[PDB]
Amino acid sequence: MESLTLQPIARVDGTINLPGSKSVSNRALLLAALAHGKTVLTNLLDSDDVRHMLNALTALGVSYTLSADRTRCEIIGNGGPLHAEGALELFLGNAGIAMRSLAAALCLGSNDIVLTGEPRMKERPIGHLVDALRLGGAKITYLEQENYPPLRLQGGFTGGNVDVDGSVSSQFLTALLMTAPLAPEDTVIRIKGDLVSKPYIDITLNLMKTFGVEIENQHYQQFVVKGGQSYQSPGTYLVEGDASSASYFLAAAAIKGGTVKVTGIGRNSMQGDIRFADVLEKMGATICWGDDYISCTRGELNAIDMDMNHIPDAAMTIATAALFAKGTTTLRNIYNWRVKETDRLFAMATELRKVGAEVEEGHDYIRITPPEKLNFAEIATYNDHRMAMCFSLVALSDTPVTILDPKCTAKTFPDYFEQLARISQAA
Ligand SMILES: O=C(O)C1=C[C@@H](OP(=O)(O)O)[C@@H](O)[C@H](O)C1
Ligand SMILES: O=C(O)CNCP(=O)(O)O
Repeated sequence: MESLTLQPIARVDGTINLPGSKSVSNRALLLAALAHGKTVLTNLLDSDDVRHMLNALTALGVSYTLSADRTRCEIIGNGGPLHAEGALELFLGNAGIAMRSLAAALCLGSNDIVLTGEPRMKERPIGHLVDALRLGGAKITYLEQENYPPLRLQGGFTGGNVDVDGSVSSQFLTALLMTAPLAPEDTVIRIKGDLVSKPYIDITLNLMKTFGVEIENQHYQQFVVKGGQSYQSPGTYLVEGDASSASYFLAAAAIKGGTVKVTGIGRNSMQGDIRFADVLEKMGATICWGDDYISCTRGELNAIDMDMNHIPDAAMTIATAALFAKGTTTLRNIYNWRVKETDRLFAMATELRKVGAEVEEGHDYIRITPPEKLNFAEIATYNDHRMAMCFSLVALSDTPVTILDPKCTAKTFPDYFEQLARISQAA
């Protein structure tokens, strides 16, 4: 199969203008599609996950145009819930936010639509969301394994009292929050217990407000939504740079800088992953905050032991950065790594051991003890963009590393390797 071999990188230094945020991009596209008016999105991400959402919108009859580099999109709002019949199949690759958000949104009114995706997507849980949508009146059928896509949506979500489990994915709540305002009746969403990946809920509420809708958040335990609302185009909207994609570059500087500045995100960003910079600071790196940039300058790198539930994606970057840190690093409260693009706890532990680390794969945590020196390995990437990007950091040592299926980074960052190369210096 395909592979890419990265030669040792002596130093990293420079500036990266970040690709658009995948999380903001897919929420903005869906809200723009449901809204009244024309929305112009700029700095939109061009990647597999966004392409599947754009394809779904096209299939649902939404009109839009894209610039040559696919980062500017003019969307003609539908002025209300999207609709299609005939069990129209929407293929969503392995795009979780698209699958979860559309599963809820397409429950508005009547419809007959099937959502499916790649084999791994049929193994990613969605039962907590289906349970919630059904309490609200939706008719949903599992076409294969119970609690997983593919789903056949036949509409009927009207609102009411809806409980939702937030212990496995915040995306279920996010999906409900964006959908509920357009339901005819008022909705009270009650979180059953724990809520993971909480910062993503703030991204959702931020986007909803931009598109003209606010709800009552009662300490993230219950959300009160007024039905019969409408989303409104915000005119021109600037998609923030992706803070998760930025992690690789900031970590690279913490390990082998130099100073690396990423632009497109700053101290005012709505993304929880900018908090990744805080972790690098705690490990010993120096961080600079700007209005439209965050930079990291090499200092030292010490092992840390922390709960990473607030930055599950960027946390993977700390797992490979740990190979360069003094001491044993422990990342805790990250059980849902197991239900994402791949089981990330198993995958990360397996590949880290290949370059020499001693690793304890905990049920919901990972403990990493770096080797005195890294060795060469051919890294398996599990159709997971982040395994490829995280392990690219192994090359910031004296050993090269071979990354299998490097194009898997296209899920959220097609140009990843060229960008890492841009800040890679020989001197
Ligand atoms: O809402 C979002 O944009 C996302 C929420 C997270 O998922 P979980 O809530 O399942 O942790 C994250 O891992 C994913 O990449 C994007
Ligand atoms: O981007 C990541 O690291 C994980 N994504 C999970 P999603 O497919 O967006 O639900």
